[PDB]
Amino acid sequence: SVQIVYKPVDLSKVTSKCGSLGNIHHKPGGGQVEVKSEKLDFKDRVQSKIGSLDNITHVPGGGNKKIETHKLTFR
Amino acid sequence: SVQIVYKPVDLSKVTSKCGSLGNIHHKPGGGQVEVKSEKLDFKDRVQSKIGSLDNITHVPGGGNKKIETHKLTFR
Amino acid sequence: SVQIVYKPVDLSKVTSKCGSLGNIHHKPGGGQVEVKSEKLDFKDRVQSKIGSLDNITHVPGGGNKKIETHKLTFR
Amino acid sequence: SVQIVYKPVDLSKVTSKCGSLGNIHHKPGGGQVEVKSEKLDFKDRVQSKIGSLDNITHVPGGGNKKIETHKLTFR
Amino acid sequence: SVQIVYKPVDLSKVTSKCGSLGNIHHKPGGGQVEVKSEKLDFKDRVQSKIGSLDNITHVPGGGNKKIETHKLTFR
Amino acid sequence: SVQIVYKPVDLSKVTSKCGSLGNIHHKPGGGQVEVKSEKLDFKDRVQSKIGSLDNITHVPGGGNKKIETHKLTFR
Repeated sequence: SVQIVYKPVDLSKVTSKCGSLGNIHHKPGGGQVEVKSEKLDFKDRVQSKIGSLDNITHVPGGGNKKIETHKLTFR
Repeated sequence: SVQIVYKPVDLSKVTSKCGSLGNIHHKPGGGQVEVKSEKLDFKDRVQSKIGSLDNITHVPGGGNKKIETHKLTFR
Repeated sequence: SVQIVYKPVDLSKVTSKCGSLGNIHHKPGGGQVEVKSEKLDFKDRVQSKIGSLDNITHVPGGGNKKIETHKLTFR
Repeated sequence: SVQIVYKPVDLSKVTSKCGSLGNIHHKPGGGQVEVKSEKLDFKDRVQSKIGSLDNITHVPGGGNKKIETHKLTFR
Repeated sequence: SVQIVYKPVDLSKVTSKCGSLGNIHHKPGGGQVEVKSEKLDFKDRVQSKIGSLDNITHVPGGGNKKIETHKLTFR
Repeated sequence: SVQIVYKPVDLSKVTSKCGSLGNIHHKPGGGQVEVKSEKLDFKDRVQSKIGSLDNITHVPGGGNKKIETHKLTFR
């Protein structure tokens, strides 16, 4: 016969104390951006992004993270 | 017979105290950016990004992390 | 017969104390950037990035990390 | 006795032919101008000019000039 | 006795031929102007000009000028 | 007795030929201008100019000039 028991236990803790979080400034692209193009030939797909794109300001009050995974394997 | 028992335990602490978090400045691309293009030929796909793109300011008030993983394996 | 038992225990601590975290300045690309191109021929795929791209300012208030993994294996 | 006679004669010419005059561009102050002031004390008169001021474009189709002056003087 | 004669003669000419005059562009202050002021103390007269002021575009079709002066003096 | 006579004659010519006058570009202050001032004390008169001021584009189609003066003097 074959018998398998899988009962792991977690009592661990992820935590943080912050008195105050703030005064955050993100100013992407505050300068002059200039793009001059003449007589350009494109013979396939073109993807273009100009200016201030995809910029992120992420300020979670805690932002703590726990990743837990189990991958029982048998033959 | 085959018998397998799996019961590991975690009780650990991941922690920080922060009295204040702040006064953070990110200013990507505050200068002049100038692109001048003439008589260019492109014969396959073009991806172009100009200016201040994909910049991140990430300021989690704790930002502490636990990873735990289990990969019990048998033959 | 075959018998396997796995029951380890963890009670560790990862910690740090911060009075204040701050006054952080990141100014990538604050200067003049200039790109002049003439008569260029491209016969395959082109990826172009100009200016201030992908810059990161990461300021976790704690930023402590615990990595734990278990890979019990048998033959 | 005293006798004085003043009879100069003038037949001069100041002239130009212009086939066309044009395609003139004046773009003063096309860039970013930024002034930040804090905690300043002024105890006498202030004159302040900020931006694009007093700029001239002057395009007279001939613009030719004659100055002539006569100053007969005696003792 | 005293005798004075003042009879100067002028047949001189200031003239110009222009086929066409035009296509003149004056764009003062086309960029961003920013003025931030805090806690300023002024204890006398203040004169302030901000933006695009006193700019001139002068395009006379001829604009030719003749200045003539006479200043007979005796003692 | 005293006798004075002044009768000079002038027939001079100042001239120029222009096929076309044009394609003139003046772009003063096209770049970024920044002025940060803190805690300044002024105890006398202040004159301030910031940006693109007093710029001149002068394009006379002929622009020829003759200055003539006569100053008969006696003792």
